[PDB]
Amino acid sequence: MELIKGQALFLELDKKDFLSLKNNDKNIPTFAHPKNQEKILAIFSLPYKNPPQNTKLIAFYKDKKEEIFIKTLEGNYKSEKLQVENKKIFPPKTIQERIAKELKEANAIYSSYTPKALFNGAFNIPLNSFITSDFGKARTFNEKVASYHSGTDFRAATGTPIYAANSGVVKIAKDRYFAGNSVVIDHGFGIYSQYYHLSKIDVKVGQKIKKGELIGLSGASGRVSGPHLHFGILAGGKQVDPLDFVSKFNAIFQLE
Ligand SMILES: [Zn+2]
Repeated sequence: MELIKGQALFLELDKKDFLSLKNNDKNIPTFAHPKNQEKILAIFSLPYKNPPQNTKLIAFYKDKKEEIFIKTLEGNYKSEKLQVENKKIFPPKTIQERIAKELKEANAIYSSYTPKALFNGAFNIPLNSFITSDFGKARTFNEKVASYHSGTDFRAATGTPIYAANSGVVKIAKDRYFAGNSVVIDHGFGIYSQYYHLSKIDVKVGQKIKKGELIGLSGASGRVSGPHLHFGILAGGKQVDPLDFVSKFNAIFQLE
């Protein structure tokens, strides 16, 4: 198989006698195929930055081993040269401490795997507008990716109602330094949706939110060029192309 860097892929395997799916020594979790009871699924994601050129997964069964080969593709992402080197920025210590604490909190949240579905059918787009900044727009330094857009931006004047893309449990609902006012929803199976730069948060941590319920109002909080909604998906441990992910997920789980 082939997969563009920064995208997720739903791998299908036989359920019977399956033991484990591994990438080197890393275990990849599995979940049931919703329609074919003889099948299970796993989400494999390639990091946008510095991906391997190829990946070989091993599915271990009771009586056989299967190999899955995935070639990394570069895709057709927008890219331009970094005007100034991404040097060490030098924030005040109080800001450095906040950034580090919020990184630690986020890592803990994305490492807390929910082994059941919290979603309800297909994902919906969180608002009815249009993309203003595509996922995966990159800035390069000596033809090495220095930074990239890790979600997708939608046009939104400040105060635009934002709705949960799918049902789940709220894991972040607060102001963070870079993301601004942030909502992150766990959908199960290591799938998280992200809503950043909000002007108002209308949910609390731990809340079971239903698809299409209001989560807040769009804004321009945090690090932003102006008002908009930033929408992201983390799945298979990595930020992935969110609309591409929604299409692939919906092809499997839409109800039906
Ligand atoms: Zn963005």
